[PDB]
Amino acid sequence: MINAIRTPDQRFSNLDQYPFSPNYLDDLPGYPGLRAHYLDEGNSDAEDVFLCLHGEPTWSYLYRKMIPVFAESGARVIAPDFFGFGKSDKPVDEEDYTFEFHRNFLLALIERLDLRNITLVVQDWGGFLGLTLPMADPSRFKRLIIMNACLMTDPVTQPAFSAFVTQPADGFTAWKYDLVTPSDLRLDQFMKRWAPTLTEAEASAYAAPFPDTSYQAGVRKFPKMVAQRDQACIDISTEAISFWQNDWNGQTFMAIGMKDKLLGPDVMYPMKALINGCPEPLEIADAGHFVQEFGEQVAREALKHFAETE
Repeated sequence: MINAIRTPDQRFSNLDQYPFSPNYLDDLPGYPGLRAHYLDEGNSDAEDVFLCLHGEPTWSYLYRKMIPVFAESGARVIAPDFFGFGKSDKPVDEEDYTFEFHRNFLLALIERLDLRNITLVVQDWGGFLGLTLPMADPSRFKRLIIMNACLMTDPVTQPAFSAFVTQPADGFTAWKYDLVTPSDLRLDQFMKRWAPTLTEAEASAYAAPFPDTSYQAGVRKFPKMVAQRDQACIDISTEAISFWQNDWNGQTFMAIGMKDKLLGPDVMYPMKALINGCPEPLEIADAGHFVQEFGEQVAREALKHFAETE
């Protein structure tokens, strides 16, 4: 229905620090003909599941230093690549990627594998979609590890989650420029600029899925979805506040990447207040937007808090 393409498998031969075996589902409901990739790691029978959600413009490769810490703890880690990202398939047209289209895919993935005992792990778009999951089926979520993210709300009801779109000009205005404007978007240069600590090898891992620009339509639509929020996304995200503030009784863990210009403190302190029971965040001073690149430290501490309150 949705014309889509798939990335040559050879694009991933040389990945650094990605020894994970691939799994695929290609029959989600609503998602015909489309194949999705996801990591399934650790004891595939563990009580606890860490569902790890990626954001713009990355993939599961992102969680790569986190995954094993979670597996070695005795958890099963799921870690899906969205349609248009990593190893999943990619619709060719930006008109096909919407907020529901990626959200429904999430709910579909969750039903299908039947996950329970979830410790939701979000950042970026992964949190924007991922934080609307719980109210869908509350009985299946038990914890949350939230890194630099928030809810796509409409200006009035939460100004902090709209404000960063316009100011600073070297924050979200700059991120969106680097993404939707180049005719020749090199995600290795982009990442090396938004994450100065990456090595040339890592950076190249984030361009692997995209050989040419026709593979990038979903890379392209995401910043624009931050900018232009449709009604469903507003209603849904508005409905999520209420759930995190009044319904949620789960355990949480927050880590802030203080060097972030898009979603640092301005956005994280206000989120910390709407999550019923969210404790004193963990401020990572040398980290940017991609907190997961100071990942092990997060994964470790997140599990250390997790047990000290069980």
